[PDB]
Amino acid sequence: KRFSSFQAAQIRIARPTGQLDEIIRFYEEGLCLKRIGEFSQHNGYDGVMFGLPHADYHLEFTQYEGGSTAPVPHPDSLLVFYVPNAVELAAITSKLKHMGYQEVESENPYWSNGGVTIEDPDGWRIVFMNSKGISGK
Amino acid sequence: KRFSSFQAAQIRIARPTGQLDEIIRFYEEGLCLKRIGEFSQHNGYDGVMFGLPHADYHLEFTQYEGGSTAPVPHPDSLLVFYVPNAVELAAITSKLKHMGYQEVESENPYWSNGGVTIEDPDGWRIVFMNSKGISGK
Repeated sequence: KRFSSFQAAQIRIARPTGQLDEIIRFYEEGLCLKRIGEFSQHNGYDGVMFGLPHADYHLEFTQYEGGSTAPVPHPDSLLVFYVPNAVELAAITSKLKHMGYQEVESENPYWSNGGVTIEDPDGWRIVFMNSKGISGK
Repeated sequence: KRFSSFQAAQIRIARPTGQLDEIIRFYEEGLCLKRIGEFSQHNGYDGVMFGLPHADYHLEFTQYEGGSTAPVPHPDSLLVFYVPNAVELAAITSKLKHMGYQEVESENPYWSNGGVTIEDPDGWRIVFMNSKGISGK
């Protein structure tokens, strides 16, 4: 995690929600991401942090006491997990659908080729692609 | 990157945009993130991938030929960079403001304590927090 312009100790993707319990069920019970942090009533906010898989890179979800909304869902706004082992991919996506989460048709037919898209409680597109990603070279 | 439910080879945060050139100026020229991939005219889409800082965790921005919009900006939707070295933090945020990007007042006064929020071309809140993040323990 040494960037060109600076040294980053950690990186966090923070998103708002109006249903933090639903979010927890999907991410903790569904994906089985480890809860690496949480806070109750801080400046009117409640939140939880999930490892991705650890603290270096993690997710944070927050809900405001006076009502909060999640980002407006965009079908092209994704969180992609490159899972080269097709058996594990099938297992996780199957568990999520059996828990009640919808598999949707990706906007780009590309992610449809060897990929499965499941919407999280707030419509964020969680993609599981059967590959190793990009080489970057 | 060994998750409980599966082995992830890579992780990608993909977001849509209607101004991919502006996005490139901010991320490549501004943040100086390395371009680890790109594609022209694939299923009507154009896109670019930026390391965070490498391929294991990276960002992808896509624009559709037939017009595309970026996610609806939410003031609580963040990308947080934990930069413990206050001098580097000051340097990067200063470069971005001098390039023309706006520093905004975070929703949560929390990120206001030792943190600087700059909006990217499409309103995503890029936060630079002067800390090491969460321990996770």
